[PDB]
Amino acid sequence: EHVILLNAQGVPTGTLEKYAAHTADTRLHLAFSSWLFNAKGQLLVTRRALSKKAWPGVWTNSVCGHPQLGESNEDAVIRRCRYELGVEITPPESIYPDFRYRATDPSGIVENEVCPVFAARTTSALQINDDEVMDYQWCDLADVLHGIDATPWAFSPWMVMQATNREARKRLSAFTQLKL
Amino acid sequence: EHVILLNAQGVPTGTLEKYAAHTADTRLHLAFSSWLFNAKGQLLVTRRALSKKAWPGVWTNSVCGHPQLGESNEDAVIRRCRYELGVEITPPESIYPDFRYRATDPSGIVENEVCPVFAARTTSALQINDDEVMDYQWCDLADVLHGIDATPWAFSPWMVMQATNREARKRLSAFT
Ligand SMILES: CC(CO)CCOP(=O)(O)OP(=O)(O)O
Ligand SMILES: CC(CO)CCOP(=O)(O)OP(=O)(O)O
Ligand SMILES: [Mg+2]
Ligand SMILES: [Mg+2]
Ligand SMILES: [Mn+2]
Ligand SMILES: [Mn+2]
Repeated sequence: EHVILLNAQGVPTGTLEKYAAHTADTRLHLAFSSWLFNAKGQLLVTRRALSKKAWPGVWTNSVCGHPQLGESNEDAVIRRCRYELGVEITPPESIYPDFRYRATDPSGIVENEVCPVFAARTTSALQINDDEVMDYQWCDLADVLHGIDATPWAFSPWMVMQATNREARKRLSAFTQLKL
Repeated sequence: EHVILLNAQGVPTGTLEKYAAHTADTRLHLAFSSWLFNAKGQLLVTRRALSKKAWPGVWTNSVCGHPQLGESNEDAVIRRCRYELGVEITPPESIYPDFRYRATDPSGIVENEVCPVFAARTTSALQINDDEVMDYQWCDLADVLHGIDATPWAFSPWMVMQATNREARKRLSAFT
């Protein structure tokens, strides 16, 4: 697997082996983040596996990943949901296309990404991959938004940044409607 | 180090080496929980190191541990406070003496404990043992309770149980 490197403007310049890429001095590269809701309108919260190189053991939003060469941001979402969670989804909606973030993890691994955010509905049961996800929970968004406000340090920094974006947050809110 | 095996009543009946004691089938044993506050009244919340056998990388209250045979609960707390956080404290005070719980962690490791709960104030600076703590946060009890109330799954199950016990939350709300 690789990542797509980008420059100052978000323009691709090439690719880089995923592992090799994410270090204490990660260069800019393409990524996605997705927030997934069940028919009931509940938000799927997940917990990164202890084996993840960056932010292991950390609670976060439904699924994050890296688009590969040839792939569309949305295909990546569909792929990753399947690989990490075994789940089928409705077409991802773009809810924060300009999100970009740089951050260091507890052991000093750096993420540095152009990371558009999406939301979608799950259309199948979960088949959790425990090489990627160690725990999960179906919640009401409002509870999750209340948790992030009370103790933001208990969750991934990107989960918090995206959730407090007013425009992304309202899109999240629209997905809490029950859909049959 | 060891844990103290307890029968139906909390009577010690023997010991086990500590690592060997926590499994998918952990037997009932003795433990403590402890909530540490600083002079300003902030609660210290910690994150267990990824190497802990049970609940690695999980957010929980300040210090937790296993008294040895013939060791006072109060001494165990003081001992583990020195050991995991290099911190000196005021005499630990009881906040939930009859708490007991069994639970299972995401990898299937179980804690099964008689675990009386205490509180104290630190009298010196932290000096972290990264064998035990991987992260930590000084914060206001009320926000922590808000988070516990909103997203309990983001915290250790015994922390959640303790802070949702009416009497315990009362006494925790007094150290500030
Ligand atoms: C960590 C972010 C922040 O969006 C994106 C990367 O998600 P990862 O899950 O870490 O990526 P990958 O699934 O490729 O391991
Ligand atoms: C006692 C609980 C629940 O409070 C968990 C056990 O405490 P640990 O911290 O895991 O024990 P120790 O520090 O001795 O490894
Ligand atoms: Mg991922
Ligand atoms: Mg401990
Ligand atoms: Mn990345
Ligand atoms: Mn134990």
